[PDB]
Amino acid sequence: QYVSFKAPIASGSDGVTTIYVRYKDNGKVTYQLPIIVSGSTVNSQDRDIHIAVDKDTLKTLNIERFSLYRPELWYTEMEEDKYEFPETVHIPAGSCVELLNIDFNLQDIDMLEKWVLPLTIVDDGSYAYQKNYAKALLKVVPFNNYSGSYTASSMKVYTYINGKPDTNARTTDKRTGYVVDNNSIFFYAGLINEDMDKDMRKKYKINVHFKEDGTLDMKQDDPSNEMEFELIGTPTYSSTSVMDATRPYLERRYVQIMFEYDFQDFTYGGSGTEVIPIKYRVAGSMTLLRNINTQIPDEDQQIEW
Amino acid sequence: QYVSFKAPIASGSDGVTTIYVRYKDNGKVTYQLPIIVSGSTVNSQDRDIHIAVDKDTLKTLNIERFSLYRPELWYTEMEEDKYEFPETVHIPAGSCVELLNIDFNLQDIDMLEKWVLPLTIVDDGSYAYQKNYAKALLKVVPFNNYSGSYTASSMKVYTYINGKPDTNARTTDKRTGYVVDNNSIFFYAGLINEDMDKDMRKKYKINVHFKEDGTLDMKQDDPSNEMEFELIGTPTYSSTSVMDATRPYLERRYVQIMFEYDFQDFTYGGSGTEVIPIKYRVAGSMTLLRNINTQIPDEDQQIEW
Repeated sequence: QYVSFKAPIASGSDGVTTIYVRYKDNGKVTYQLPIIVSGSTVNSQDRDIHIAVDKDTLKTLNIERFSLYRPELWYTEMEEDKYEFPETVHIPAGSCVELLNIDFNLQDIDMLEKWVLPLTIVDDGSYAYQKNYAKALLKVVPFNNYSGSYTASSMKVYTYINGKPDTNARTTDKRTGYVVDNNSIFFYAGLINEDMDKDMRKKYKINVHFKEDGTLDMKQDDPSNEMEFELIGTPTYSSTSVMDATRPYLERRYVQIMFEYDFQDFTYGGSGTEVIPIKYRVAGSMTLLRNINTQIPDEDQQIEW
Repeated sequence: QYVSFKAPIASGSDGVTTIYVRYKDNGKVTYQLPIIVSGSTVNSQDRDIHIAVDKDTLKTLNIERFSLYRPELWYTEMEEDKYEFPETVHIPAGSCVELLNIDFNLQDIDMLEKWVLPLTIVDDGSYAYQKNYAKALLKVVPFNNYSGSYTASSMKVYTYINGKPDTNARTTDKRTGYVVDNNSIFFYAGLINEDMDKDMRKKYKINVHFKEDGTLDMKQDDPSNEMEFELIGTPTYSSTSVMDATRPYLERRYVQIMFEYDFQDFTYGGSGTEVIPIKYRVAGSMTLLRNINTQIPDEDQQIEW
């Protein structure tokens, strides 16, 4: 008999399982990860299963998938102050499933990092035991009603040429809005590469807060505003929902944000080099879609990621 | 635009939607029924939707499906003391889904009846309105960890012939265990028809209580014990769970009950006729299966009915 974890979905291309947790009140939220005892026979042993954080597996993955020369793409071990779970789970004889309640404290989580909580089963509760251990690499993705991958086809980015925005504009197909708290997220300015050197990419964060009246606050995260961020006008948002025609139960929820700002990219030359800043005017809208199975009433479970 | 209810599953053969609600603490439980605004366009109206219990639709169904001459098969309108829900639900412009919180008080519910809560939308919140109204016929089926359809192929029923049980035994493929409370259910004795005249069928109820130590209490419900129920030995039960081989996430939970008793059928001649009772010895076991999707952590949502 083999004891293992069962996340809601299969692990991705490299071995990481993405889990979605809602940022709620002061950001404390619980995630329940099933521990399963698989076998042809009925589990006939009382099993005290031991779980431990596995520093090493994560490092190995990073090297294998991204190499030593691309640390900017590496996963980062979740901080000890951000989670708790019991070291031992008890599965009585006659049972074969029990839940590992992982309790997260997401307050002030910095989603610049791709956080991963690596869990390994260091003892499956069976007699003797000393071969090959069950693992779970949880990529924890907090979310609120305003986070995820925004379609960005209507966002235009103009280069300042001779002190005025050029007539030609660049665009990309999507931008990621990361959670800050229950009703705030952040994006990286303009078309800044979301996988760029971390020390520099953090400098281009734009915090966005959704207000009750349908207006956004948008402000650079960097207190010294090195990117010279400058909001133009008053940014706006709208939330709308319709049912799909084909899947009558499917609710499609749209959050569209409208904005216009200036900023400068001053890190395009690489780390530790001072370069002439390239100023950009960013203008248009982005829209986030959220697909919901109405047949399910629970607000978290109903989302189809 | 059309406003309607969306239960988790489609309605059955006749127009009734079965919903499963867990009997919990003192039996108070909430069921959330989605109200959906379907359309090609975005809902542009603030809508105050009115819901009302619909006595007439239910009566019509009973006649259509079972006829006036088979009232024993009729659905029965749920009692007003057993449920509450708000008469009005508000769906703001820009939204298209909102939940009708139906709050049930299941304490002392008598599951001899096939309870149905008939809901109709008497006003969809749109302008004017006076044609053809949205309806929902909820067959409310309480459940605990021990209720449902037990496989009964190992339950033998012997007829007393000349004061001793015969060597030949009769069997059926299944028997229904109905909820009484969080850890008690009832069955109808032996092979008594579960769709028989109600006034008589109630007399054959056997209450079954699951104790912490793996023994059952089994006692006739009828205080005067007209069926002359008599427990033989001490009935037992066992609960077991394994994972399916084909669907690795599927947990199969079995509750097997073992028992032996005597009783008499004294109503086989029809209503208001006194007949010679036919005594039966019932002996063997029944087993209830409960299929669980482990990938889902919520105890109610995870069941596959």
